Amino acid sequence: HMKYPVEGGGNQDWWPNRLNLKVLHQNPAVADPMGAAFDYAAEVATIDVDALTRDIEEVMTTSQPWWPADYGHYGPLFIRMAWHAAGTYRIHDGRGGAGGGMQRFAPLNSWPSNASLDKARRLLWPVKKKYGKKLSWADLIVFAGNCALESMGFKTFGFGFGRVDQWEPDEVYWGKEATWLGDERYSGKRDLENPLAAVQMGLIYVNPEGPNGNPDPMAAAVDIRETFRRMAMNDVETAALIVGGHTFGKTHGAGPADLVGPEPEAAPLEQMGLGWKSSYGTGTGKDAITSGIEVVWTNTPTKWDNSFLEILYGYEWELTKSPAGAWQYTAKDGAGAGTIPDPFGGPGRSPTMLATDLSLRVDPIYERITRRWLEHPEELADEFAKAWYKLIHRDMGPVARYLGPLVPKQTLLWQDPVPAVSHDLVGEAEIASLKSQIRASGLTVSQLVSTAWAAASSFRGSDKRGGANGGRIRLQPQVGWEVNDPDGDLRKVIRTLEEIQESFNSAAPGNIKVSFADLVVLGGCAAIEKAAKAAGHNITVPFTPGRTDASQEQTDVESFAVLEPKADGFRNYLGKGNPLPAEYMLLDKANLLTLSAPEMTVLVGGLRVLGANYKRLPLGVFTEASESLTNDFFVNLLDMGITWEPSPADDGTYQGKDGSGKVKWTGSRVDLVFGSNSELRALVEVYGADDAQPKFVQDFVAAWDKVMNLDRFDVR
Amino acid sequence: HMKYPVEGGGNQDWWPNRLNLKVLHQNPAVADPMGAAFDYAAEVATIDVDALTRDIEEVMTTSQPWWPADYGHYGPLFIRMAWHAAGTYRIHDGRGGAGGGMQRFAPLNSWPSNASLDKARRLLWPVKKKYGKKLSWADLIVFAGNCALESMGFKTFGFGFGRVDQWEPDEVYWGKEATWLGDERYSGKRDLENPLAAVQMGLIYVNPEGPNGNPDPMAAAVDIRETFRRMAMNDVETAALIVGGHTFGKTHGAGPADLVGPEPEAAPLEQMGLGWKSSYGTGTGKDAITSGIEVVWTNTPTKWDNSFLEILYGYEWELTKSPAGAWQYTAKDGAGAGTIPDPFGGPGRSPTMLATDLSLRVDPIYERITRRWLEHPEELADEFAKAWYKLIHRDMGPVARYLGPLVPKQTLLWQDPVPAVSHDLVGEAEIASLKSQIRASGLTVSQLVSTAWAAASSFRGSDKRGGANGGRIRLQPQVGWEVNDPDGDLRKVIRTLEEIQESFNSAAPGNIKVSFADLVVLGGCAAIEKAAKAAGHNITVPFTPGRTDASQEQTDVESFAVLEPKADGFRNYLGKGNPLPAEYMLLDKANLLTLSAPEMTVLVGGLRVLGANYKRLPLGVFTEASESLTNDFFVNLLDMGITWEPSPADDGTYQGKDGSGKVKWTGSRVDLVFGSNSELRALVEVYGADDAQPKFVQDFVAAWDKVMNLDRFDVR
Ligand code: HEM
Ligand code: HEM
Ligand SMILES: OC[C@H]1O[C@H](O)[C@H](O)[C@@H](O)[C@@H]1O
Repeated sequence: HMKYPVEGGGNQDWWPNRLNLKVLHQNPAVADPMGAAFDYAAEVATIDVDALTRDIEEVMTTSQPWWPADYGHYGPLFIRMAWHAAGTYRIHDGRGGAGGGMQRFAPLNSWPSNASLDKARRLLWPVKKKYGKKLSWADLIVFAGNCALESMGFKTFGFGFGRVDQWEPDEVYWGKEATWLGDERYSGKRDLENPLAAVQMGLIYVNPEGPNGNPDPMAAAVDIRETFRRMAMNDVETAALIVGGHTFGKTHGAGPADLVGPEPEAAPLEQMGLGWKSSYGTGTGKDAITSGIEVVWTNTPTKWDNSFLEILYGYEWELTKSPAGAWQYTAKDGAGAGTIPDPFGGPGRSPTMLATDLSLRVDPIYERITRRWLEHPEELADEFAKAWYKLIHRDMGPVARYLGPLVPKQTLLWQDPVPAVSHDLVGEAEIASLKSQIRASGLTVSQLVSTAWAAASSFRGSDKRGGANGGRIRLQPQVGWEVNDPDGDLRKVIRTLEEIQESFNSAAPGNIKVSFADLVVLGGCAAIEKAAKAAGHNITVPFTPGRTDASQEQTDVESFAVLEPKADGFRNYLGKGNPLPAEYMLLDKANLLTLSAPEMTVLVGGLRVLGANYKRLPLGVFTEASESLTNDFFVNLLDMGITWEPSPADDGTYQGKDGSGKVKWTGSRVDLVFGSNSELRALVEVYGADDAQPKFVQDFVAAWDKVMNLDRFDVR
Repeated sequence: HMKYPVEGGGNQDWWPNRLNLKVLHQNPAVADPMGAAFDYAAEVATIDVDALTRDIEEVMTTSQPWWPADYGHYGPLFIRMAWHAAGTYRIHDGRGGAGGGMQRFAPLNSWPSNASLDKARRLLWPVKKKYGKKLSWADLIVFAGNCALESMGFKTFGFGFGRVDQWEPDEVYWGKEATWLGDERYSGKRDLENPLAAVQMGLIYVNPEGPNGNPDPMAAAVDIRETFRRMAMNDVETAALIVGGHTFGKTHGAGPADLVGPEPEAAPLEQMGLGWKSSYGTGTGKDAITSGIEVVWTNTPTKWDNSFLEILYGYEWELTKSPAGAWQYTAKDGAGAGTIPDPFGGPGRSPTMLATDLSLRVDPIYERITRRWLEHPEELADEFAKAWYKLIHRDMGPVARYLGPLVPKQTLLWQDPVPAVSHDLVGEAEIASLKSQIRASGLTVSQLVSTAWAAASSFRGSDKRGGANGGRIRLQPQVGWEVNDPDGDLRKVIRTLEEIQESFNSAAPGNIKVSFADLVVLGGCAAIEKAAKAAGHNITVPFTPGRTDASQEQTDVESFAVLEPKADGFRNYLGKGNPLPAEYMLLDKANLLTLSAPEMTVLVGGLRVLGANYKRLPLGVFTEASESLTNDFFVNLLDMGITWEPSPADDGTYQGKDGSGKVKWTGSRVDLVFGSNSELRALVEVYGADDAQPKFVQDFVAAWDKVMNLDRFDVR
């Protein structure tokens, strides 16, 4: 049954797997109530942090009747809240994470693992109310967690504000399963489907009752190890994170799970966007039901100390069931009876642990890490500080974006740092001079453009890693990436740009210097200025200097792995192992570059004729002109005098012939989608009209400049 | 199975009937390749119309191998094209129509009834190519049809350019049926579901083989009568349209319908956005297969004459079947054998008609109209001209919008015309003076604001009918509309404004005058300036004079019926017979006002406290203040100190109580959705913060001013 648009119906219902260009217009300006002048960086730098901290530290100790506070302190709940907000991150595509406060929107707000955090978010309204424009929910949600930690005795490594709120949810592939807590994502031995980073649909990392509900610690550890790995956490960081978290607070499963109402997005209006309404007892506090598990890890649930580990090794564990029928461990032979305080004044309870908590003692690598901390709790405190910090800042992008008086100076490898400007910067005259020098270097328009795109286009906008700043194109791994093709030139191109760097720098007027990283981008710009004149157009391509050159030591090769493009329609590259065909991988790539459909479109057309393609293949190259910047791609794409068919050599390519029956052009799926898809073709008709050529060049230059500048938060 | 976003997956899949705010951000700026400076009106006024016309005439006579031209002329095909582009229009919501050139996007590009028009659109590319930015496809598609008519000997009444192209499809409820050509839309005797205007899913009006494939002319007529009626056509207009159209061209069904490939949106990339590829013979021209019916109405298929009616009455008709097995009539006893020319040089054929063509002779009302024109073909010509003109211009809005040197001066009733400015206009000092006079009039902030909103908010953005210009609030039917509530005041308000109109006008300085229509809007603005100070805020509400006062003679009461709000969340009105609950009807209304979510939101929260509601009901009115302009609505909507439940008196309302158990607020679905829905609540938190109040006022004014000015194409 097709439905009203206002109820969700549309063209996706008629052609289930059509290309959805709505990924190229998420969070549109028109749905943003702040208006165009709004600059959060400027707002949030007026915020009195101290007052905010204290305003938060009051909300924590001021219980509220509609969700009373465990042990008269919401801190632990907030820590969980923040950990869940940041804990959706995954390294494969850099999406998830706390960076856009997405936990307040669907689907995340209604994930089973985020049960009860609806009420946690609500409790902070009085803080938001007070601070308004100057404080994003995104910053608030994780700052609350960081304040909770400090409040209850744990001194963190620091904090950074900057996270800009958005107004419609970021749409993200979370898995194929159409049922909450479902599993259709493993294959082979236990290989987790790429790009997911959770073991079941609706969870953060793993199942707290062990794999598929099976409470075997040893196995659970394999799931922990691997999911946490896919959120950028190695064994140490992972163990630090779990013990540190579970040093505070408790689970909730005081009665049957079937007396819990529907999730927020499916709840009735009177609940005011809150869900999971419990008819068991008071439904809250004492009778709270969040996970279904009823554990309290430590006997100091609102203080920081070594209790968690002391208790983990200090007892022997056996399987039991919570009052809701979920697995958990409690201590053998009624040991530690009544040593654990009740959240609301009741009598004491026995020690308890999750299945997954036992993983930290049973798994041999984790045993070794946690035993060590059993006797050296200060190594724990330190490791938890670093990993917590990393956790809630992983998607913040370059350091430049980190704001506030709580940001520490120290450089961290995982931030993919770049050096500070150490010299003066090239002015107009030196830029102009350097462009000439590059044009005479003997490097072709194709080489220069390819190399510039290679480096800059490594940026992804999800976690804002990658980009041309750093000059990492010449380091491992970027330099040896198939798509960047070391077997092609590249090394020839690098060498030549290093020679020009040194020459300019040896003869520089006084104290101006230029980085390698700036020259790579500058080369492309020059090359494009050259191809503009070759097409009888005179323009200057804008260029913003400032990039600095990282070194191999300051570049984590392993972490850079996830940015290797396994596909890039802008160079007609298509590797193996992509989850959908080429036209969809093109769009997702455009998404990751923050590009709009117009922008995506101009770049493809421009890039092709400039000779940007992988191995310089002829695919898409609809021009007779050599390294000239024309709209030829478009004009030829709309030539009905040409007839397209799959290549006989059935290889994902197409042959376009004329009246004479001779192949005239070749193209791939990525090329032809622009003339097939009715929305994209519309755009091609703008850029392929007879009056279109100046506009094509202008917009192409603007889009190119946009990609070059993507990671340049240092000047914004 | 949940899918990747880029393949269509999203939150709609998890909660099938959730509120889709994407109706309030259609055709976003970021996906428009023209840029912000683009002004079609200024582009299209540079177009040389004569050259365009000749450029189009050349395309019509220049056949192309991939779809050769019937009788060496594409005119008829373009007429059909244009008629289908305009012929999706429906009066109930004023959506469909030619105004946004939506035929080139999904779903319309792939409707069955639009089969072959993919190729018809493609033929015009050379025209668009040449004209570029100065000509929308929207204007081109219908203009082509208009040029085809003139070219083949029919002088039309005129034409207006102005249709601005869009870049993503307008999403519109076309019916519930999940199958092409399906029928789940009739009930009772044969009541067609509101708001549809076609008998089956994917058709324009009716089935050319008669109701549900049953070739009974008498019955078909009932469908024709009523579908055409719902596209604003009476019996005369309707018969004129059919005979006029079918004077030209032919149908296509030369072989089996199962040898026709999939529709455009489901076709493979190599077809370049074309569909219905036919393996029957050459697949085109002689072997063309469009509808499956093989009729050629007249023996002069590329000239305008009275052949159609001469043939209809000149013969006796019997059932037969096209080579593809569809129903049609041909002439009895081998009469007129070989008198009808073949589209590609073949031997002649017998006379033929559609089932729905025979309706025009069999139905008694149609028989009377068409018999008359059998002998008076000039009455036909005249009627066809007026009805065609109306057809392709119905959604163009106020006359101001109509551009180009081919627009005739003559006023038409169906355009809901307003008079020309006949006097000078009030300047700053008379505006300011008139505001004070209104403030002293003894009319309350509630009355003034209600009335303004009542008139202005009659605008729907789909066909751009309605609005405050015309001053039709005081005329039938707008004055006697339940929601406008004549039983309320209104008449008191009108009278008082007419008095102030005359007073100012009798004492005007020289030759300045003010219309009633301007005062209604000016009132509301004053009222709001008043409530701004009452809330300790000093602002001037912008106001744009120029509206003129229509009369009852110049106001088609019947046609204004479809604009009666059957719901309006902005005044908490909710009539009966709406298709979905109140919160959805709110959004759809916001869509019709061209409002964004931020805009919709500020208005509701402003309007409530100003006392805008239907019967001044207390619902939503979350303020202690009387006719004051505060954000109170928001602040109170986010008070957790209040607990909401349905009203015991189960009447679609809600009671919100405090700690004391006493009802403190009441609200409806429309009110509470703003605190339930996670996206809307996010907006509410902007406007409820402590720093929010200035911004609330500013944006509220901007949004109010935007609704006042909706129909003011006379100043844009
Ligand atoms: C193996 C990884 C983890 C698993 C399987 C896990 C599972 C859980 C579960 C099921 C709950 C109970 C939710 C409820 O029903 O109330 C919980 C609570 C909690 N978690 Fe974890 N968690 C993990 C890691 C973490 C991490 C990394 C942190 C933070 C660094 C953390 C901090 C907390 C805190 C403070 C609570 C207490 C909630 C309250 O006081 O109301 N957990 N965890
Ligand atoms: C009772 C309402 C109508 C019905 C049932 C109807 C049906 C049809 C059908 C089914 C075709 C076959 C398309 C093909 O096989 O190529 C056709 C052709 C055509 N129709 Fe109508 N139509 C209606 C109203 C109109 C109107 C209002 C016009 C415009 C005034 C019109 C103009 C045309 C023209 C010009 C063609 C010939 C196209 C060509 O030569 O390729 N029709 N009609
Ligand atoms: O960012 C680093 C680069 O620029 C600096 O100005 C140095 O002089 C140069 O040696 C270095 O390669």
